[PDB]
Amino acid sequence: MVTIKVFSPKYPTELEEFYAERIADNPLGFIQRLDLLPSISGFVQKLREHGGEFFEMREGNKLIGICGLNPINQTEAELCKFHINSAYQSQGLGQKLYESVEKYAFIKGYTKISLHVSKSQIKACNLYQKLGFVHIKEEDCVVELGEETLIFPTLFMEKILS
Ligand SMILES: CC(=O)SCCNC(=O)CCNC(=O)[C@H](O)C(C)(C)COP(=O)(O)OP(=O)(O)OC[C@H]1O[C@@H](n2cnc3c(N)ncnc32)[C@H](O)[C@@H]1OP(=O)(O)O
Repeated sequence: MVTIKVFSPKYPTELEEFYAERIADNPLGFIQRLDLLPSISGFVQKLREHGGEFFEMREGNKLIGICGLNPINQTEAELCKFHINSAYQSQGLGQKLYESVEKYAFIKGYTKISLHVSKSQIKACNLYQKLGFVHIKEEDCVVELGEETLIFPTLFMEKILS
């Protein structure tokens, strides 16, 4: 039995452990040195302090999915931290999790959802196309992190809700 609600940790480091595993499972598309960035729990707090929200998906009490919503302005919000556990992918759960976040954004008053994603993330790019997102631009995003300089081929997308 699968449930979606606002995220609440079952134990203190649950989000950190789930996130690190999702990030390590996607080596081509994400910054891997999570120790050099603020914790995912601080990210959630930043979202909520600016009017955003962070959501969970659980099978029983087992976390299997996460998704964030970050406001840009009065009418535009950004999807972020969209992840489903490997064993539960490709069954329709991610689409259902997205549809919950979109409905929540629509009720809050957002009329546009934007996002960016690495081109290596094939499943996500197919889903966003299925959901009706439209490409804005492609770009090789340069990120300097510590003693490294990383290059991510990235897609930017928008969807109008109303
Ligand atoms: C804004 C951001 O956060 S960008 C970061 C996005 N996150 C990632 O890339 C992390 C890695 N991927 C994932 O965690 C997940 O696959 C998600 C969250 C992107 C998608 O959730 P899933 O459970 O896999 O998706 P779901 O089962 O609902 O599939 C929906 C659509 O995704 C696409 N898709 C899913 N699985 C596959 C697959 N194996 N091959 C190709 N396309 C696929 C299809 O378009 C599918 O629609 P369909 O079933 O009608 O053909």
